[PDB]
Amino acid sequence: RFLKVKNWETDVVLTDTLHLKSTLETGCTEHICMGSIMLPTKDQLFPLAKEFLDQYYSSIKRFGSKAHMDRLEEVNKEIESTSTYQLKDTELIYGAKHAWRNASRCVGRIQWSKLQVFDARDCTTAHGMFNYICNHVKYATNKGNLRSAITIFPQRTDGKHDFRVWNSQLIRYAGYKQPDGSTLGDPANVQFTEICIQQGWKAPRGRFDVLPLLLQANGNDPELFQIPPELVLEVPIRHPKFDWFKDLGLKWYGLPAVSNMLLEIGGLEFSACPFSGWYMGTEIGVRDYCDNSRYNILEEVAKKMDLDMRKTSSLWKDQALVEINIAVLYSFQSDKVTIVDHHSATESFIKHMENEYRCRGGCPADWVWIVPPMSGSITPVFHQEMLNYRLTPSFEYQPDPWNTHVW
Amino acid sequence: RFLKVKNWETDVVLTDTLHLKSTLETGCTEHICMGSIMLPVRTKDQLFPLAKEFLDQYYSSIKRFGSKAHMDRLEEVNKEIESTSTYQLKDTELIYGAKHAWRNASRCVGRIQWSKLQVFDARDCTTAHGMFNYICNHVKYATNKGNLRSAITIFPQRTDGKHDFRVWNSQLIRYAGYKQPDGSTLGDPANVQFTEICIQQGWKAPRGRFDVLPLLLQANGNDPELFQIPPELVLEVPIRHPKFDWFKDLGLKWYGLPAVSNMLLEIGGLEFSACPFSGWYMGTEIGVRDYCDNSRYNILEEVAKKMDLDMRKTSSLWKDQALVEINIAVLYSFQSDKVTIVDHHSATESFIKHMENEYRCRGGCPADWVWIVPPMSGSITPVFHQEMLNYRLTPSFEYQPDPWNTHVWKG
Ligand code: HEM
Ligand code: HEM
Ligand SMILES: Cc1ccncc1CCCNCc1ccc2ccc(N)nc2c1
Ligand SMILES: Cc1ccncc1CCCNCc1ccc2ccc(N)nc2c1
Ligand SMILES: C[C@H](O)[C@H](O)[C@H]1CNc2nc(N)[nH]c(=O)c2N1
Ligand SMILES: C[C@H](O)[C@H](O)[C@H]1CNc2nc(N)[nH]c(=O)c2N1
Ligand SMILES: OC[C@@H](O)[C@@H](O)[C@H](O)[C@H](O)CO
Ligand SMILES: OC[C@@H](O)[C@@H](O)[C@H](O)[C@H](O)CO
Ligand SMILES: [Zn+2]
Repeated sequence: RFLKVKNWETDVVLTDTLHLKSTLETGCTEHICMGSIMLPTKDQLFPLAKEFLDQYYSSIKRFGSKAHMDRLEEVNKEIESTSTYQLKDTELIYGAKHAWRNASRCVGRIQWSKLQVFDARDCTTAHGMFNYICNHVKYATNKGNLRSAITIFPQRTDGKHDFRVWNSQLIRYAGYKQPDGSTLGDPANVQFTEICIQQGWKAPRGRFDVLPLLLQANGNDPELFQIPPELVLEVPIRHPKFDWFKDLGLKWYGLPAVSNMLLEIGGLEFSACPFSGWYMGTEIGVRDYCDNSRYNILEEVAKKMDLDMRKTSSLWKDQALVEINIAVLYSFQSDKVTIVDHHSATESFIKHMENEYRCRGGCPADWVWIVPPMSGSITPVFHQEMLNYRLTPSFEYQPDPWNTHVW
Repeated sequence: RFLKVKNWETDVVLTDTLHLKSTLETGCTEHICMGSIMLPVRTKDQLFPLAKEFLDQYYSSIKRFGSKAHMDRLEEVNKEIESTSTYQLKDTELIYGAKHAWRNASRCVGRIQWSKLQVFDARDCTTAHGMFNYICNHVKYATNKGNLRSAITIFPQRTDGKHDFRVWNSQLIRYAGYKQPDGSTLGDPANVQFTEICIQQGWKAPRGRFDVLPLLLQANGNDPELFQIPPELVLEVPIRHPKFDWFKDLGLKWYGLPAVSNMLLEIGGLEFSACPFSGWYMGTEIGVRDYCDNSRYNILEEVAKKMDLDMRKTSSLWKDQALVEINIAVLYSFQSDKVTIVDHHSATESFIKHMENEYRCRGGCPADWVWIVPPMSGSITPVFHQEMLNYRLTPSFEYQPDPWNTHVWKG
């Protein structure tokens, strides 16, 4: 019931007690581990509010204070009457920061306390959401000196008045299925792109077209908006040694801004809460560029390098992979856009993990997601045992709005 | 109950029913996943259902379930258990059991080969000298002048737990490690403790960087005895690089035969505490883990210097770059010397095909993603994108405590 994690490279053992606070279910059982699976009322509400308010008030050294008891009383009174309750600004900020802190799949959590929270609960329309999102993008981008931020739209009421950003990220490239059978652009984004077109987006049918925003306010029908091109910082990708690399025509955007997750705080649900940090290089160079179902550029790069691609054992894929990732890091650095390499990031996570065990009694972490998609065991996280469990406040997945939307 | 797994690269969805036959626990609960944790005397009481479960599986597999032979065998085993408190497997049952322990090993990426396993029955062995002879024969058979053949040698099962057969080595062939007074380590740091034990037991150590350790063998619960594997039986491969001529001057080599000797084999409730087995290497085991783990030979820097990479900032990916070149060299050297080896691309590709075949023919394939995904270039191999279900089936290979921690010394 008191759990130990070992690092097999350093022999450092840490003891976890934080897991006992856990409330949500993992998907695993005593008979089966599902660690590698990607997606495993007033009565409901008050214990959740109470649980949250208790940790909030404990965080500010006022547990068992009159202010705590008063707040609990007021929220309770508000739940009985209104069926829901409104978070104080202090509580919302605490909750958002803690959702990030609790994100067991996030390697960048050493940064968790430095998050700019934009309260957009006064938003009523999709043009309003657009304005808030442009402001987030500009603030977060900061001319390449990225700053973590989240923008929080009104909370779910009855489920028929949901605010939703339909895009999976604020900035992402379109995908088009060709008659020649191939895929133009980002294969990941074909279905959403088509939905943009149905709703009226006039597509330029390129390889790197920044998608428009599809914004849904108050459970109303979603509307299209285009982000000002001047607010979308992008980076042409070149290699510090291969002069030919720029001829590949590759580029990526600076700001990773995830917009399809659900933020849960004190039982309240925020279905539209786009957030952003900065990239770890492997997200672009390994996954975006080299996944077979993404831009899948390994073959092309390999050929330009004149590698022996006859046999797997020449490790031509591995060689090309490293070079692509060198170029990504080189390009962002050269243009002064914040990025972190997988070595620095994982090294930071180990130190964060040790802080959290020391100061909080643990750190929920999903090894399958924390270990980078290249060079796993030369990063320190590979050798670090981790316990995965679900704490609240949390970021959750939610269904894509189109499957759900009553048009 | 049906469980689905999805491959996120192909959208292929598989359905698992085999997990229903799982009996043993994982370590996980509905509240916590322990998927990344490395390590999360039996009564006639518990023993007969274990034997019966196993014999039902064996007899089903030979399409003789419910036959007179099946029924008679159950009866024979029950009587043997109640009268002798244990039982003896038939040779056929032993071979089936050893093959299935491998088939069931959720951490093994090489399972496409599971049905091709040479089983050596060493249950008639009584002394450490006898174990040494059996082990030499295994090494020579398995090595096959570089054309490696998978094999397992099985020593007598546990009785009261006081007469255990044990191989004290973690692998039959492994390099010594020596802690120096200045805190540095010579040879393989992973083997320092075992090396000290051997030296204490009387081994005269050459004290080099690649000294093949002696076997330390325990028969019938007696104190272990030292033996040296004939050097002519130990196939080694000097590591060189196909493009970089300076690589040979690093002085690296490795042995051809990975032969794990510290696991426990469980079949039908019986426990085989000494069951050395061997296959062949996947390149990354040597080139990534043995060579580049900080706690092992740790050669990344020296290689990176020799390549003259920019080593002032990690963002140059100098470590990733040297890592690939080292792994190219390992594959190149083994192939050049005609010693069986498999690269991580081929191995993971084969594993996916194996897994899909197992889903169709068996209803599942327990697999530990944490261990199946190779320690370099993870997502450019197909296993990274494959959802897997981990659960425990028997027969199985299990961990057991190191014998020096439990052994009662006779003196
Ligand atoms: C500031 C620099 C940050 C870095 C370097 C970073 C790094 C990462 C990486 C590499 C992943 C894996 C993503 C993938 O493979 O698709 C991830 C996941 C995640 N991050 Fe962070 N992150 C940062 C900031 C943030 C912030 C500000 C938040 C929220 C406020 C956050 C919340 C999450 C969540 C919820 C996941 C899991 C996503 C999922 O399950 O799909 N991250 N992070
Ligand atoms: C024939 C070629 C084989 C290949 C290429 C192969 C590959 C591998 C690899 C790369 C690992 C991970 C090892 C580590 O990281 O420590 C592994 C684990 C394992 N293998 Fe295989 N293997 C082969 C044959 C066998 C055989 C013949 C057996 C048993 C009869 C076996 C049983 C196991 C077991 C039980 C594990 C888990 C070990 C542990 O948990 O420490 N393998 N295999
Ligand atoms: C879960 C799933 C299922 C199907 N397809 C794709 C996915 C991947 C989900 C994408 N998550 C991307 C993400 C989320 C948060 C991030 C935060 C910071 C950062 N640098 N990158 C992030 C990247
Ligand atoms: C259990 C543990 C804990 C910490 N460090 C190390 C370990 C032991 C990991 C050793 N696994 C070795 C192993 C086992 C079976 C194999 C079969 C084939 C093969 N090529 N290699 C294998 C390699
Ligand atoms: C099947 C497996 O769970 C899936 O491929 C996971 C593996 N680890 C990952 N890790 C990260 N960071 N991101 C991912 O999308 C994935 N995908
Ligand atoms: C902590 C973590 O479970 C540990 O480092 C594991 C990770 N995956 C592994 N995978 C393999 N094949 N071999 C290993 O030794 C390990 N070590
Ligand atoms: O084309 C639509 C997809 O990009 C979308 O469904 C995402 O994959 C989904 O939101 C998961 O991130
Ligand atoms: O020096 C002894 C080690 O080799 C030994 O303890 C192994 O790590 C152990 O047997 C697990 O393989
Ligand atoms: Zn689990």
